[PDB]
Amino acid sequence: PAPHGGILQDLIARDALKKNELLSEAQSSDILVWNLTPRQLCDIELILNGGFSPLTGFLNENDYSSVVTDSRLADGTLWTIPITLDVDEAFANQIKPDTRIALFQDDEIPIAILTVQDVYKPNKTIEAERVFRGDPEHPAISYLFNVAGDYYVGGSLEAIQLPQHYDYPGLRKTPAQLRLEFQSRQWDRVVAFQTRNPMHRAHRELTVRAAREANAKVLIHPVVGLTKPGDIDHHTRVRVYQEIIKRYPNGIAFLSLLPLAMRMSGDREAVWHAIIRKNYGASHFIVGRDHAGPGKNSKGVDFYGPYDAQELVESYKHELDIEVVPFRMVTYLPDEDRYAPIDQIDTTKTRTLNISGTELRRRLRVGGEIPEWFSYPEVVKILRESNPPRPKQGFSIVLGNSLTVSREQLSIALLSTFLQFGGGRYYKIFEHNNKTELLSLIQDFIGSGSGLIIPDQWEDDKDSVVGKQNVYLLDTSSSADIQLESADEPISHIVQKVVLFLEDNGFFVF
Amino acid sequence: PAPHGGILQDLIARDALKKNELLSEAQSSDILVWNLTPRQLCDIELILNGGFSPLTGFLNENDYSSVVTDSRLADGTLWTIPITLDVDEAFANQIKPDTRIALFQDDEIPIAILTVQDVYKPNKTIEAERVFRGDPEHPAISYLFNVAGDYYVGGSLEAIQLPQHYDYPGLRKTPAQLRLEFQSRQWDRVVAFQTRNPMHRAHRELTVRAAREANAKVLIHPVVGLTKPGDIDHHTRVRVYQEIIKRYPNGIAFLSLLPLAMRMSGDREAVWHAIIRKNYGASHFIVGRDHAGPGKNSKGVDFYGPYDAQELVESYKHELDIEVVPFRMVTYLPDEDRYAPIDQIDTTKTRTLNISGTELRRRLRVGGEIPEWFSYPEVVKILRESNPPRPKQGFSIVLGNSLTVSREQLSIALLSTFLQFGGGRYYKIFEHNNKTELLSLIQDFIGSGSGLIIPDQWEDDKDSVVGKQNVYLLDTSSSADIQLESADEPISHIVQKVVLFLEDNGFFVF
Amino acid sequence: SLLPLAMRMSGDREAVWHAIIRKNYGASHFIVGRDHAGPGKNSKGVDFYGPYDAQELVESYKHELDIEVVPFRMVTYLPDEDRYAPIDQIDTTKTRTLNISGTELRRRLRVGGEIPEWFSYPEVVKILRESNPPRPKQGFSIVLGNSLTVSREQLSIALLSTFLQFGGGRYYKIFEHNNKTELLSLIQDFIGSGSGLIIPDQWEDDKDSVVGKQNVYLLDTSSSADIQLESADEPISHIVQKVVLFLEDNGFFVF
Ligand SMILES: Nc1ncnc2c1ncn2[C@@H]1O[C@H](COP(=O)(O)OS(=O)(=O)O)[C@@H](O)[C@H]1O
Ligand SMILES: Nc1ncnc2c1ncn2[C@@H]1O[C@H](COP(=O)(O)OS(=O)(=O)O)[C@@H](O)[C@H]1O
Ligand SMILES: Nc1ncnc2c1ncn2[C@@H]1O[C@H](COP(=O)(O)OS(=O)(=O)O)[C@@H](O)[C@H]1O
Ligand SMILES: [Ca+2]
Ligand SMILES: [Ca+2]
Ligand SMILES: [Ca+2]
Ligand SMILES: [Ca+2]
Ligand SMILES: [Ca+2]
Ligand SMILES: [Ca+2]
Ligand SMILES: [Ca+2]
Ligand SMILES: [Ca+2]
Ligand SMILES: [Mg+2]
Ligand SMILES: [Mg+2]
Ligand code: NA
Ligand code: NA
Ligand code: NA
Ligand code: NA
Ligand code: NA
Ligand code: NA
Ligand code: NA
Ligand code: NA
Ligand code: NA
Ligand code: NA
Ligand code: NA
Ligand code: NA
Ligand code: NA
Ligand code: NA
Ligand code: NA
Repeated sequence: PAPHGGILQDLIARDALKKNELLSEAQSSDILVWNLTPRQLCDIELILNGGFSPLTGFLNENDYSSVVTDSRLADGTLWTIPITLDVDEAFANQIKPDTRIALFQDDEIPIAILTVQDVYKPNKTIEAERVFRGDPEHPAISYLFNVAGDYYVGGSLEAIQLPQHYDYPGLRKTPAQLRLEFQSRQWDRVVAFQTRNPMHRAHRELTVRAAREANAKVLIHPVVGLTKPGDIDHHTRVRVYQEIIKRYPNGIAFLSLLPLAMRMSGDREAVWHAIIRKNYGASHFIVGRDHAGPGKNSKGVDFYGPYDAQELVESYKHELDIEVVPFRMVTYLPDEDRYAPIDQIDTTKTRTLNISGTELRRRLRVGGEIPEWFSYPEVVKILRESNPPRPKQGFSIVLGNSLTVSREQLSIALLSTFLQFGGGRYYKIFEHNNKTELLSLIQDFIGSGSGLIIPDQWEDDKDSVVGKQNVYLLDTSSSADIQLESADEPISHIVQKVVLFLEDNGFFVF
Repeated sequence: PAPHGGILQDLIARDALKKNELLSEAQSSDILVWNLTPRQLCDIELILNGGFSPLTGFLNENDYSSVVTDSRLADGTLWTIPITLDVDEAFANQIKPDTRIALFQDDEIPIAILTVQDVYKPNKTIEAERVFRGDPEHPAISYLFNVAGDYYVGGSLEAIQLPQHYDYPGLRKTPAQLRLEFQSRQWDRVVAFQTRNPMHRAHRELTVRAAREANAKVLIHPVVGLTKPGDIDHHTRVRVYQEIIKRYPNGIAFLSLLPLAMRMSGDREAVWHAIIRKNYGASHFIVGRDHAGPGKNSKGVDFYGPYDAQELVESYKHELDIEVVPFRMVTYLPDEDRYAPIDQIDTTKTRTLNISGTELRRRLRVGGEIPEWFSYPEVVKILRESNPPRPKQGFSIVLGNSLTVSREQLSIALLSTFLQFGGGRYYKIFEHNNKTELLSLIQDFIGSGSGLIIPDQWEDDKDSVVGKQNVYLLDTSSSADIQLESADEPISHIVQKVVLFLEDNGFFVF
Repeated sequence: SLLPLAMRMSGDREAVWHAIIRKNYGASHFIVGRDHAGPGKNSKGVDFYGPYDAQELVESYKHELDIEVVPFRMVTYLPDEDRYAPIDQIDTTKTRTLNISGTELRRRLRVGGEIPEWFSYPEVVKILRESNPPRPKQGFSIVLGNSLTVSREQLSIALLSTFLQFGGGRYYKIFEHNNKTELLSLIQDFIGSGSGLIIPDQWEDDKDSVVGKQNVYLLDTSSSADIQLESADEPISHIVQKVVLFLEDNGFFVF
C-alpha cells in the first residue's frame, strides 16, 4: 500500500547528495549541538527512513497539539502518537526559529540537521491525559514526567545518516529495503506481526492463522528500539525470533527488526503501529488482545480494555489503507492439543489453558518446567539462559546501619559461609565508600550472578544510583528484608538467618 | 603415638584460666600489636593447638639456624621446617627481648601474646638453599623473598584463642579433638593421608590399600590452610572430599581438615607432615610419589626426585615414632580395570594409563570428558562447577594504547556484537580511570564469568593490581594477544578479529 | 492359532456361530464380552446391537451349545488402583474409571499422540504406529480441480518444488492418469507408500470408483472442494500457500 501520506519520506535517499555538505555543517564549530537521548535515537531513525511518513521532522506546536487533541496532524492526516524533540530549559534558551541544530549520537556521530520552526513548553498533564489516559503509572506518562525534557523543539530534518547499530546489521531493514525484499520475492500480500515479547506457541499459531486468513506471507516485525520497562532485552528476543521462525513452513515468513520506541499506548499505539507497518510495505497488520497495552496498574485495573485497540483501529478502518487482521484471546485447548481464538469455543463444552506472562517469569525464576505445549523447547532454553533461576542469580546483603557487631567480622563470616556451599557463584565483600563509580557497579555483579556482601549502607542521596534488584537489607528495622533480633545479635545467629533467608528465596539449593 | 617431644603442647588447654587476663592485656592500649599475615595465622594455629609439638612459639635464632642447617631444633629434636614470625624493619625496631607483643587477626581478634626472646635478620639466601633447595621458582623461596618480612621474632606464646574460621566449624579438629574422635571409636590404628588436591580414583585405591596393609582405619587429613599457588581452592576440595568419603566402606574413614600452611618442601615437608600427623593421633602416615613436591620449574627440571621424600622419611624412621606407609606411582590398568602400584607390574606385559594434573585442567578448561575410570562422576561435576570450561569463563579485551580508532565506538561495537551471541554471559564496557579500587575489581568480574571491554590500558605502575588471567591485549604491538594490522584498522575488521580470537580460544561456541 | 474365518459382524447371531466354531476347534470355553461381533453404531449414532445382546442370545442357547460361555461386562481401567476390572463389579462413583475407545485410539495413531502406558503395551503401540503412521508420514494427493483456469502444468511444478523444500523423507510426484484405470488404481498404492501426489486433472466420474478417496484432496472453487479457491484464475503463489497451509493444518507437514 502507498506509504501514509502518499510519499515515503526516506530522507536518507532524499538528502544523499547533501551528505558531505550537511556533514561539514554538523561538525562546524559554530553550529549548536544536541546529543539525542535514547528514545530520540529511535524516533529520529523512523523519521529519516520514512517509517513515520508523512513526518519529516519533530512536530511543531501546531501539529503537536493537533495530535494530542485530534489524533491527527494539523493537515488532517491520521496520526495518534506525538513525536517531539524534548530538551531542557538551558538548551531551549539558546535557540530561536530559523536556527539550525546539529543532532548527534553519543556526542560523536552526527545524525542530522534540524531547522527550528519553534520552541514551546508543552503542558505534560494534557499530553499525559489525552494521549496516554492519565494514569501516573502508565509507562509513557512516567517517561514524560521523569525523563522527557520540558521543552519541545519543532523543526524539519535533513538526514546525514541513520543512528548507528553494530548488532544485527542485516536485519534492521528500512521501509525501502523491506519493500525490495518483498518484491524480489513477489510478495504482494504480507501480514505484519508486531511484538515486544518472545514468541511462544500461541503466537506462532496466531500468525499462521493470519497468513491463512489473509492469504498472505508472514512478516515478523519485532521492536528492538524501546519497549515496556522490565521486558526481555531484544538480544534474547531476537535469538528467540530467529529460532521460532524455523517452525514456519519454508519460505512463508520473513524477519525484520523495527527500531521503534514504543509508548505502550494501547489503542492509539495500535493505530500508530498500523501506519508504521503500512509505510514499511505490509498489506495487513495483526491486532490481538491488549495490543500495545501495559497490563494493569498497581491497583489491578486495566490501562486499556482488552479490545480497545481493535475498536479504535476499526473506526479508522477506511482511512488506514492497510487491512487489519483482528484476533481475540488465543488460548490452548488441552483435550484437543491445539490453540484457537477464544471467540470460537468455550461454551464450557471445552476446557482451555493459559500461562500468563506473570506465571511465565515465575517458572523462569523458580527453575520450573515450562509445558511443551506452551512454548518450544529451544525457545525456553534461550529464555532460561538469559533469565536464570534463583540458584544462578546474583544478590547483595547490605549490613544495615543499626548493626552493632563488627561489620568486618560479620562480612568475613558470611563470605566464608557462602564459599562452602559451592555452585559456581562468585562472592565478594564489596566496599562502596559512597562513591557512585562503585555503587553503579553493584547491579553489574548481581547481573553477573555474583553474590555481594556490603558492610555499610550508602547515603540516601545516592540510593538512586543502585538498582534495588536482588538487594537485601539485613537490619533490626521493620523495613529490613532480613530482620535481626537485636543490633548486637551474635554473628553465627545472624549468619544462619541470612543463609536460611537466601535458601528460602531459592538462591541456595542443597 | 606420643606427641613429638613427648608432650602435646595444647596451649589453648594450658592457658585456659589465663584467658581473661591475656585478653585484657591483648587489648590494653599500651601493648605493641602485630597483625598476623595469612601464613602466620596458619602457623600460629598449629602451634597453639599442639600440632607443632614440641614448639610453643616462633623459633628464636638459635633454634631457627639449627633447623636450617641441622633439620633439628637446638636441643636435637627432629624438625625440618622453620616456623618463624616474619616482620618488617619498622616493626622489628620497636621491640627488644622481654617485650610482650599482642598478636591479632584482622586487626581485631586477639590471638595470643608473644614474649620476645630475640629479633634477628635471617639470611634468606641460606634458608632458601638449605631448606628449599635454592631454585628461585620454588614456592617457598618466592614467598620468602617476595612476601615474608626480612626480620624474624623468636619468642614464646600464651594462647588467647585459635584463629577464627566461619567455614566447616565441625571439621577443623584439633589434635586433642581428633584423638578423642578416634578413642570414642576405639581406633588405635589410623593411617593418615595428606593432600592438597582433589581425590580421584587412584587416591581412593591408594588409601584403601594402605588401610589394608596397615590394618588401620583411614584418616583423610587434607590441607585447608595454604598450599601451592594455583591449587583448587579448599572449599571445592572439601566438597570433593566429603563426596568421595562416601565411596569408602561404612565406618572405615574419618575426615578432618588441617589448617596447615604448606611450603611445598618435598622431602623435608614430608618429615614435617609425619611429625604433624603423629601429634594429631595418627599411627601411620602415607608418603607417595613426589610427596609435597611442587613439580618441575620452567626449565622442565624436578624440584625434588619423585622419591626423595620417601628416602628422607626412611632415614629418620627410627625416631619419627610413627609408621610410614610408602607408595610408588599408583597407576591405572585398562586391560584389568583397576589401579595398582607401578612397582608391582609393568614388564610391558601390561598396559597402564595416567591422566596427570596438567591434562586434567585441560579437559576442565576445554569441556572435555573426564574418564569414568579416572575419577568419580560426582567429583568431576563439583570440579567443573568450580572451574568452568571456556564457554562459561570470563575475560577482558583491553583496547591497546596504539589504538587510533574511536575507543568509544569500538567499545560499543564489541559490546553489541558479544550481546547477540547469548549464552548467559554478562558484558560490560569497563572504565578503570587508573583507580586501583576499580582495577582490583577486574578479576572479580572475570571470576564471575563476565566479559569486560576495557577501552584503555592502565599505567604500568598499576599493572600489578590486576591479575593477568584471561585478560587479552588488542594492539598492533607484537606483545598483543590479539594483534591488529594497523592502529586505525576499521572497527568491523577489529571486531571480527576479536570475535574469532575468542572463538578460537573456546570462549564462544556456536 | 489363526482362524481363517470370514466374519459377518452379526453381533448376537455371530456370537452363537463363533461359539459353535470354537467348539468344533476343541475349545471347552468361549468368551463373550461387550458388543461381541458388533459393528458399533451407524451414521445416525445408533447401535447395530445392544452391548449385551450377544450374551443374552448365547445364554438362551446355553443348554445346547455344549461349550461353556464365559461372559464379560465392559472391562475398564481403574486409575486410582492401576488395574482393570469388569465394570459390573465397581463404579458406585466410589471409584473413577478410564476408557480409550477404538475411535480415540486411531486419533492418536493418526496425530502422533502418545498412547498411555496403562492402555496398551509399548511393543504393541510401536507395531501399530509402524503400520498406521501419523499424518507427517502419510501419503496424499492434491487433484487440480476442473474449474482451474491457471496453467495446470506450472501449478503442478510449483507444488512439486514447494513440497520438495520441506524434506521429511516423503517422495513426491506429478501424476498424470489419462483416465486410464491401470494408472488410477495405482493412486492409493502411492498414498499407501507414503508418497505425495500432484494430479493435474480430475478423472471422469465414470471411473471415480477405481480410486480410493483416502487422503485425496480436491483443489477447486467448488463448495465440495477440500481446498477451496477464491477464483479459478487465482495466482499460483496464492494457490500454493493455500495448499501448503491446508496440508500443514492436517498434519501432513510439521515444521
Ligand atoms: N493470546 C493472544 N491472543 C490474541 N492476540 C495476542 C495474544 N498474545 C499476543 N497477542 C498479540 O500479539 C501482538 C504482540 O504481542 P506482545 O508482544 O505480547 O505485545 S504488544 O505490546 O507487542 O502488543 C499483539 O497484536 C497482541 O495483541
Ligand atoms: N599416583 C600416586 N602414587 C603414589 N602416591 C601418590 C600418588 N598421587 C598422590 N600421591 C600421594 O598423595 C599424597 C598427597 O598428594 P597431593 O595432594 O597430590 O600432593 S601433596 O603436596 O599433598 O603431596 C602424597 O603422599 C602423595 O605423594
Ligand atoms: N472392554 C471390554 N470388555 C469386555 N469385553 C471386551 C472388551 N473389549 C473387547 N471385548 C471382547 O473381546 C472379544 C473380541 O473383541 P474385538 O476384537 O474388539 O471384537 S469382536 O468383533 O472380535 O467381538 C469379544 O468377546 C469382545 O466382546
Ligand atoms: Ca519537568
Ligand atoms: Ca482485564
Ligand atoms: Ca544485647
Ligand atoms: Ca626484603
Ligand atoms: Ca621426573
Ligand atoms: Ca590507515
Ligand atoms: Ca451404546
Ligand atoms: Ca480473475
Ligand atoms: Mg541504525
Ligand atoms: Mg580455627
Ligand atoms: Na494504497
Ligand atoms: Na565521548
Ligand atoms: Na482481506
Ligand atoms: Na474500553
Ligand atoms: Na484509502
Ligand atoms: Na518463605
Ligand atoms: Na579493621
Ligand atoms: Na649460596
Ligand atoms: Na607395622
Ligand atoms: Na634425589
Ligand atoms: Na612410640
Ligand atoms: Na588456532
Ligand atoms: Na438389545
Ligand atoms: Na449338550
Ligand atoms: Na483446521
